Amino acid sequence: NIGTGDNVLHRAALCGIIELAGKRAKLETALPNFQNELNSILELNMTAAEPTWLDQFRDKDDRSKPRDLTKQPLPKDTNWADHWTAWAKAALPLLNDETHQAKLKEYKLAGLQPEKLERARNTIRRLTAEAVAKAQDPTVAESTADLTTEEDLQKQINQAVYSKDTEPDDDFNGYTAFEGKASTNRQTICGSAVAGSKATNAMDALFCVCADDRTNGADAGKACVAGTAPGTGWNPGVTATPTGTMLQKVRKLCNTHGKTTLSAAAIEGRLTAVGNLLTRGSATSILGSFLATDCSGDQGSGMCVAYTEVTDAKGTPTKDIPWMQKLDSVRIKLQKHERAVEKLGKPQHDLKTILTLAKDPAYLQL
Amino acid sequence: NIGTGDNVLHRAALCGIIELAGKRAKLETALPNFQNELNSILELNMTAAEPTWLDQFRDKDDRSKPRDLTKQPLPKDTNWADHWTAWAKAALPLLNDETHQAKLKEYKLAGLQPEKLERARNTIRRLTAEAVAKAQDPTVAESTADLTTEEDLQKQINQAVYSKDTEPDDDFNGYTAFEGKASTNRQTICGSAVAGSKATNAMDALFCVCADDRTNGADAGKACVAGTAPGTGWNPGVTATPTGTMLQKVRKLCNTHGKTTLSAAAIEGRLTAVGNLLTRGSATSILGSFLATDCSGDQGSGMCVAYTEVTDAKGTPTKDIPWMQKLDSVRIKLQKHERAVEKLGKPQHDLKTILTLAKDPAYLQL
Amino acid sequence: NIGTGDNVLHRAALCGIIELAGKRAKLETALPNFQNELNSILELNMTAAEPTWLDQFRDKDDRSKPRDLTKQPLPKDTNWADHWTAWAKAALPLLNDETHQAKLKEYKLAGLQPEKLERARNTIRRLTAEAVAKAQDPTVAESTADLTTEEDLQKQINQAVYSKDTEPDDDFNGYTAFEGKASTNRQTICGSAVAGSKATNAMDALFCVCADDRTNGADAGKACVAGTAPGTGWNPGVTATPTGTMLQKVRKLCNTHGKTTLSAAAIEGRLTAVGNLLTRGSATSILGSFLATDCSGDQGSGMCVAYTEVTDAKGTPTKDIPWMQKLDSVRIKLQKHERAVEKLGKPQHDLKTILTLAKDPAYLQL
Ligand SMILES: *[C@@H]1O[C@H](CO)[C@@H](O[C@@H]2O[C@H](CO)[C@@H](O[C@@H]3O[C@H](CO[C@H]4O[C@H](CO)[C@@H](O)[C@H](O)[C@@H]4O)[C@@H](O)[C@H](O[C@H]4O[C@H](CO)[C@@H](O)[C@H](O)[C@@H]4O[C@H]4O[C@H](CO)[C@@H](O)[C@H](O)[C@@H]4O)[C@@H]3O)[C@H](O)[C@H]2NC(C)=O)[C@H](O)[C@H]1NC(C)=O
Ligand SMILES: *[C@@H]1O[C@H](CO)[C@@H](O)[C@H](O[C@@H]2O[C@H](CO)[C@@H](O[C@@H]3O[C@H](CO[C@H]4O[C@H](CO)[C@@H](O)[C@H](O)[C@@H]4O)[C@@H](O)[C@H](O[C@H]4O[C@H](CO)[C@@H](O)[C@H](O)[C@@H]4O)[C@@H]3O)[C@H](O)[C@H]2NC(C)=O)[C@H]1NC(C)=O
Ligand SMILES: *[C@@H]1O[C@H](CO)[C@@H](O)[C@H](O[C@@H]2O[C@H](CO)[C@@H](O[C@@H]3O[C@H](CO)[C@@H](O)[C@H](O)[C@@H]3O)[C@H](O)[C@H]2NC(C)=O)[C@H]1NC(C)=O
Ligand SMILES: *[C@H]1O[C@H](CO)[C@@H](O)[C@H](O)[C@H]1O
Ligand SMILES: *[C@H]1O[C@H](CO)[C@@H](O)[C@H](O)[C@H]1O
Ligand SMILES: *[C@H]1O[C@H](CO)[C@@H](O)[C@H](O)[C@H]1O
Repeated sequence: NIGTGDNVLHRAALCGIIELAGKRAKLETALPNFQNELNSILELNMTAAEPTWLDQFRDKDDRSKPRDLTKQPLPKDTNWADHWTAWAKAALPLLNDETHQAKLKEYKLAGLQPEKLERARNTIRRLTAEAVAKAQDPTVAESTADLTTEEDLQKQINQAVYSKDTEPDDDFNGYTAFEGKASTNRQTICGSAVAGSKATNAMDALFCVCADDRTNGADAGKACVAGTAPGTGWNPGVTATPTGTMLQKVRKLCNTHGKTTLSAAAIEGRLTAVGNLLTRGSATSILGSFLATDCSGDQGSGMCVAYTEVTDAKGTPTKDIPWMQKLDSVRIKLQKHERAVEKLGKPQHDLKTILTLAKDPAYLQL
Repeated sequence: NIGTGDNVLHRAALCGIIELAGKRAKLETALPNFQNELNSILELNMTAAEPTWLDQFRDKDDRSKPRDLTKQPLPKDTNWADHWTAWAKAALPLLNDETHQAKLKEYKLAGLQPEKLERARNTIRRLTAEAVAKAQDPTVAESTADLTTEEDLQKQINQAVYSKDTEPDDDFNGYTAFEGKASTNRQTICGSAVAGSKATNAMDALFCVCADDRTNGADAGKACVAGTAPGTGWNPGVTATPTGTMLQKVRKLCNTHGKTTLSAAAIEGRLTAVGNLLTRGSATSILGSFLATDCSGDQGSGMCVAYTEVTDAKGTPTKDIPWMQKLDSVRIKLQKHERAVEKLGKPQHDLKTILTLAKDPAYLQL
Repeated sequence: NIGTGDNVLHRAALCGIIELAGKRAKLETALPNFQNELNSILELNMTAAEPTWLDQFRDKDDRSKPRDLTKQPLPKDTNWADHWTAWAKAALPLLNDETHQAKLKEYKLAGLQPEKLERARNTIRRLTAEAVAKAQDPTVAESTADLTTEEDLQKQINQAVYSKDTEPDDDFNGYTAFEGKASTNRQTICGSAVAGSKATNAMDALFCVCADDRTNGADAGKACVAGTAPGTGWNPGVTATPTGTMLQKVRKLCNTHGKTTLSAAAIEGRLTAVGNLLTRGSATSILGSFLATDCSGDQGSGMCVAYTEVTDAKGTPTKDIPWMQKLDSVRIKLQKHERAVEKLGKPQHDLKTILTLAKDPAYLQL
């Protein structure tokens, strides 16, 4: 008969899921950003150009004024179109003369014989082209699209665990177990060899596997604990829906006091842990200790939860069990993100080196 | 005594191996090539060279004829020997005096200004020399030798699981369990505290751990299931070698319905799960619930499989249990395949940007 | 009642730690070589410098001697104090004329006409300027600072397992169990529901969980094994501290005969396996089978170990159980080291191409 500690293995696997919820999942990565460097290189290119070129960006009416594209349109073969928005962004601070003087000495390029400036201007244009050729590689924006945020991943984890965007408090305010569809008795709520459960998320599955009730409190109700039962007082025959005080007495079995560095292989190992413990039967798969008939909490029956999406003839948990599929989505986004962050580090290092050399007057006069 | 659900741990470990078999293991890595981009750069260098240099790769007779090295030997005062094959290969279309002009304009290099051509040629030159340097990296071919195919890996996995190159069908057609060595009774087949099993692959080990028979169907035969026993009807004392019908009744407990991305970490975890469940003794190591004397399937004996290659005094499974060593070989070959990928595509991104710059007419004119 | 094999799950998780100890944990990742490439480009740049420049790094008394800065202070009208230490590292070998002539030959610079030498020198100084700027990326300096060694992590793992820098021999010489604080009986040594154990490391936690004593050898003392009990002969009511012979009879249950590839994900998984197996109560957390009151080894009580640092209301094992926090440091170091190796890949490959380019005479003369 199912007694004390007989569900420690299933509790450990499920708690590996519950501990990821809340704000406890951390991305802990460096968003690669080379836009400031690029915008500065482009400013250096415009700062070092000939005034004739910058005068193409002034307004014919007023000097320190953006060229009104409606007033002075662009030529035909000019190809200046579409590059104007990037150029004007670099030219807008330099339309003022005082700033242009300031940027000249900031970039350490003011006060040189024309030949020296000619030499520096040529390399900077070449350098600026190399920086643009990398920043505009179609691999970028591809990787940038595959970037996620810590908050988007946290919301998905809390949806897979609680079906909410945030982890409920210790009273589970704004939370109702089993979507409010618990009905008759624990076997109807938690499932059987012929029927699925009413638990759609991870937390309610954990309650089906670990909660004690008024009947098993001295035997099967200690399957996830050691010396003292959870003491939920759950009486599903009378009141089916567990109250928040009961849910918290089961969640406290899981580590809700730490943090986890979000890795894709970390999610994979936790989902694999849960999925491999499902025992595949003719009509359902069972997670937890099961002896006979159903998941009623009876010490001769089972302390478990049942799913109809996975059987000994079909089903992959991370694809067909909804809450597991949601967490597998988080793993997939973590993968795309980790590959994107890595791929965007190469142009970031290149553009930093371009900017560093462009501000070395010695390297420019070689 | 051994009862329902007592081998869920071992079933999860062994099914983590089984699900890797068939064609379910995917090598989703991208085999890199940059030969496309490199060859185009080399053509550009020759398309931009002096016609005296293109005339070097022609026969002294017909202009469209290539130079016969036997007819015209190479100048021994020059290094023109080693690089002659790559030069001609790129030049071979350019020997045609019409393809040259087409390519000359196709690379935005046909035009005017013999001075501005020489400018372009000089930059194409440097870009080419840097491109061949970025890809020259000696340690190649041996790195391409440390490359495998998804098919070769899957054949090794199936050899670890089934001793075959392909997974048997749902009738185990063409499959003989235990290498056709089963005899006497279940303990002789599956081992004991003093002797090993006849099972040399993973599937047959899972059968020893999880099969019910004609005696334990109401007790220990339910060790890996929840509701109903597998139902093999195995009777080794009458017929030792089980049928495919019986074998499939156990394999249906594992997930044969999905896929698994092949990573060396994925193989390592699954091998450690099985390896650390081996209970090390003086003469054998036992996988599965063991109580008394042998792995006979009796509820007072054991539902297990025994190995003599690792004990409490010797042996590491990933090197001394043949089927685990074969699966570890997939892990070693995959960590080499991964390591060679990075060291064969690092030029790929650098070569691609060089082509964009070499095809930019402005970049040629600095 | 606690019987044969009831602690296999706990043995496998704790043996996942013990097997990391000794010199079995391996840092198989390639060790970066970034500074060595940079140091080589610096030495090449010095060989190519004018003899007047190299003469600035010798004192006036014996050319073979390095210039003493106190004897010949650097010109306060130069930035030479900013580059002297690196400059001197490159000059010192070349101070000897043979070593200089040999380097000029190795780098294909010896026997060069003045114009060709100056042309090559200028290109080498441009490549050298690019290599230095690349090393100035803060991510490069951070990555080299985040690189670990295998020996450092091996000492840390052994400190988590044995509280020692080296794994004790098969008689545990120099090792005293429970830091010499065992007393009274097994329940005070291994803990209870109200009190923590005297086990500060992982090896003594494995002993509490798996050691038979002179009273449970036929029942609970087989919780970690199959047929034959460990046979320690432990009698904590007479002599509390177990002898090294007893400790080894438990350690022989783990695989100490192989190796483990070190990785942050591999350490995280092994820690999680132990951390979530801890059954969290109001006053202690228990690892192992538990039925009644304490971890006394009695079949009606428990084969377990107790911690007071984690409860159902507080604590994360990897931060609050000291030996687990030690092992978690290894993971964090492996995290930064793995990111550092990845970030140093492209710049080290980029410096390598600079070295081969600076050793191609054709490229230097373009
Ligand atoms: C690869 O190898 C090359 C050599 O092949 C090597 O190049 C060397 O680069 C360094 C700089 O990194 C050069 O150092 C310069 O040296 C000159 C000359 O100093 C001598 O001559 C002066 C008189 O002209 C004497 O007074 C003096 O005693 C020395 O004998 C210095 O003049 C340079 O310093 C000036 O500029 C610095 C900034 O760049 C200032 O910090 C410094 O205060 C000096 O300022 C002077 O000029 C200012 C105007 O700009 C003026 O305002 C000040 O009042 C002041 O007068 C500088 O130290 C060295 O010459 C190069 N070696 C050569 C060409 O042979 C590379 O370093 C090497 N690569 C790497 C990475 O190691
Ligand atoms: C890309 O195209 C451009 C051409 O526009 C080039 O960059 C390159 O083609 C060729 O690259 C090779 C590799 O360096 C160059 O070879 C060198 O040619 C030198 C001159 O050739 C000889 O010409 C006549 C015929 O014999 C002779 O009278 C001359 O005296 C002269 O020797 C040649 O001197 C040199 O040989 C040297 O080889 C080693 C170099 O250190 C030493 O053993 C020794 O110094 C020896 O002298 C070498 O063979 C070639 O010039 C160049 N083509 C042109 C037109 O410049 C293309 N690159 C790629 C890979 O696509
Ligand atoms: C950086 O600044 C320098 C100028 O000092 C240039 O390298 C470049 O400014 C302009 O670059 C564009 C091309 O990107 C040139 O436009 C060309 O105009 C031609 C007609 O006159 C047309 O036929 C071509 O197709 C181009 O569109 C423009 O001349 C040039 N400005 C000059 C030379 O003053 C800047 N580059 C970047 C990356 O911002
Ligand atoms: C679960 O199975 C037990 C034993 O057959 C039964 O008593 C319960 O009623 C059932 O829910
Ligand atoms: C396994 O051990 C049990 C108990 O001793 C015995 O009854 C069986 O015959 C044996 O195979
Ligand atoms: C552990 O619990 C059992 C059963 O109550 C008791 O007999 C032992 O004395 C205790 O250590």
